[PDB]
Amino acid sequence: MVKVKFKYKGEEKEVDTSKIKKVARVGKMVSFTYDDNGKTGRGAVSEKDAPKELLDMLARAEREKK
Repeated sequence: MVKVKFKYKGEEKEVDTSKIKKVARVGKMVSFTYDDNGKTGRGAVSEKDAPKELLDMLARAEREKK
């Protein structure tokens, strides 16, 4: 039951992992881009506050990059 619970426009918003385009990483937060259709959906959530689901999508990027 663990999924991305990022904060959109100052409010909790949930999005299926199936609608995930790119999961980038800036400083101490996670700036990913999900497919909301209407536009380039962008979500931001603290890495320590990142749900297992989204936290696993980062481990495959901070091992051969960072």
